[PDB]
Amino acid sequence: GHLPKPTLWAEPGSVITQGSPVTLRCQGGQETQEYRLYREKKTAPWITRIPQELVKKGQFPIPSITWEHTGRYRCYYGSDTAGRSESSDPLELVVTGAYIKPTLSAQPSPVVNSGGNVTLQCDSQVAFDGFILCKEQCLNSSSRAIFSVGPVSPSRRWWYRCYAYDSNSPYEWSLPSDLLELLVLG
Repeated sequence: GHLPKPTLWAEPGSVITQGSPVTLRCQGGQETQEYRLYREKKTAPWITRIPQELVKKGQFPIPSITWEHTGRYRCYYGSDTAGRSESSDPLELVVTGAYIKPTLSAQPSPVVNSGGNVTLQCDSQVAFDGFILCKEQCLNSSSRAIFSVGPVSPSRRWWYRCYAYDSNSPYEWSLPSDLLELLVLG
């Protein structure tokens, strides 16, 4: 048989502010209907609540996301009996807004030359053991983290936001830092 691995994504995205809606989506074959979504390590009861009418379209909506929804998800279609596809690449569903927002700055500055590298610093008013830098994807880093980005170029937009988080609950992030725009001389 041949049941290609499905694509899994979230709308509007995988990083959602607490209380906002998000819909996880799975795309298998053109006629696929037997979609299955699941969370790694801990079962997600909210999935069992999804109407079959939506499941068949690969739609798994969360009207108002909460801390309980966060986690690593994967989807596949079919069954052991009828035959199933491999599981999709993982999607890390994260909720933001759990902590005060950090500040993001560029060193030496936000204005750099094409081809140059810049250091981005995420500073928090209090201690956190983890920081995230997302390009508006994201990457992981006692109240500040340093990230290196580049080579930068004028042909692309360089917008960033950073977050602070606690390693004991890695899928819940702080409020996002203000957006930082790098200006590339070019």
